[PDB]
Amino acid sequence: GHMQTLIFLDLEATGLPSSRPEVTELCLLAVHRRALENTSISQGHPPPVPRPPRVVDKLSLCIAPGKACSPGASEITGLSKAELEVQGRQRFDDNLAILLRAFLQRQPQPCCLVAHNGDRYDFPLLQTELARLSTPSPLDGTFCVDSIAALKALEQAKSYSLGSIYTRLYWQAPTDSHTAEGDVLTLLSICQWKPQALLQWVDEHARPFSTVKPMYG
Amino acid sequence: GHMQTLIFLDLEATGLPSSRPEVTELCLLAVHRRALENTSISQGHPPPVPRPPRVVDKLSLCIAPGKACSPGASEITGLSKAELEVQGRQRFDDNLAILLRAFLQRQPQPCCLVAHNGDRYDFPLLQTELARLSTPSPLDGTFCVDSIAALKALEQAKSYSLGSIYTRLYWQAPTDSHTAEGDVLTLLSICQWKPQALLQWVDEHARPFSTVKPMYG
Ligand SMILES: Cc1cn([C@H]2C[C@H](O)[C@@H](COP(=O)(O)O)O2)c(=O)[nH]c1=O
Ligand SMILES: Cc1cn([C@H]2C[C@H](O)[C@@H](COP(=O)(O)O)O2)c(=O)[nH]c1=O
Ligand code: NA
Ligand code: NA
Ligand SMILES: [Zn+2]
Ligand SMILES: [Zn+2]
Repeated sequence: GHMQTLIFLDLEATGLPSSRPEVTELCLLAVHRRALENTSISQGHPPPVPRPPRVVDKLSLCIAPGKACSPGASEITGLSKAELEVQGRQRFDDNLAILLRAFLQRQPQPCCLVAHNGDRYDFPLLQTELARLSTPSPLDGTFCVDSIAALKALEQAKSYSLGSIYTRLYWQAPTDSHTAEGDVLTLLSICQWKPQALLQWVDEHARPFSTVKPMYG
Repeated sequence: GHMQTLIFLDLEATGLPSSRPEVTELCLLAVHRRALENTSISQGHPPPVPRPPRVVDKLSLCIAPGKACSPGASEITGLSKAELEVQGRQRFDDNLAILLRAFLQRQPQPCCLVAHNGDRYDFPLLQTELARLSTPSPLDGTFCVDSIAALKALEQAKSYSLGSIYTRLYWQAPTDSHTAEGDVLTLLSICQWKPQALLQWVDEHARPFSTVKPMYG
């Protein structure tokens, strides 16, 4: 029982890995170990969608990319570079790294980032964006874990997309899909399904974020 | 028009101004000027509760206080000193000031804080908290305005609590009352009723936050 904070994370971006995407939106949801522990273990078929913990730290930010979003990404996320820039959104810069550091500094250590498909998308992309910056990465010292690999172990004890798992467990469609905060809240609910077994798995399988290879560059 | 960013603000605290309260929770919701203007003018009787603008910066944080919450405060907020401490929440410190500054810096200037009963509670309390800190105030250079004074001028052109105003306009009770994020989203919904007239009033009555006198000390 070492991981004191789980930070549920989701990124929106301009496109898929092959297009060399840039982050357009981020959401961080810091939840203390004890808040997940004291969430009710799901009963019934289907169980009701769990209530999020009262004590929560939330950060959600819109970020203007250097390159335009793909038509498909704009459609699902509701975001475009044009609209982000005309509403005065700033680039993924050093000030944002300072912002994230101060947010992470407020959380009891050790910390672990939780992201759906994080190992193939969210973590390597974030590593790439932070690599561009002159100031050292604020995610050095923090851990990370993929919730797909987490739920795959919890279920086995066909689609593993965020929506599919949410509808399987709760017989309800997720709200605000493909938005950073919406997907984080959807991720939280799925992780609140068996939160004690989830936390034990995180402890055993969480790896340092500094071990994550960048998506590109 | 000049206020490019409206930051909707709400604080939760240990009690009333007579008890010399300390902040237990804060929420900042940054909305660009155009995002408010491009909301549909609430049509219908009653009109539906509008969705928040897509492009939004949000920061919600729980803060451990130096003194215990009053019985009545813990009941409505659902927060307590012990629960904030046991979940590893940090005090209103210099790192929080850096966080606030980095968050505000991401917003196009000038900025204006919007809070319900802000002139008599939110702004003076936040001024007291920032006055304890060694680092310069992050809210220096930002403007502030009370949404009660805003609505009273727009409506007139009996209960003025956040819940009473929301119920009159939308015929529904607000959700997540007396929580920092819940009250900000409720405030944002009310301010989306007549956004163009709201922004016009903000540019007319926005005063520098540096002119706000501290609640105590
Ligand atoms: C699901 C999906 C995501 N993406 C990109 C855009 C999203 O901002 C980013 C993150 O995926 P997400 O919206 O499922 O969280 O991946 C696509 O380009 N096409 C797709 O079909
Ligand atoms: C409305 C109300 C607020 N308060 C204090 C505690 C809250 O954290 C703080 C902010 O009020 P709020 O919850 O309406 O936003 O003021 C009381 O102590 N008693 C009350 O009846
Ligand atoms: Na995602
Ligand atoms: Na209030
Ligand atoms: Zn997403
Ligand atoms: Zn409140």
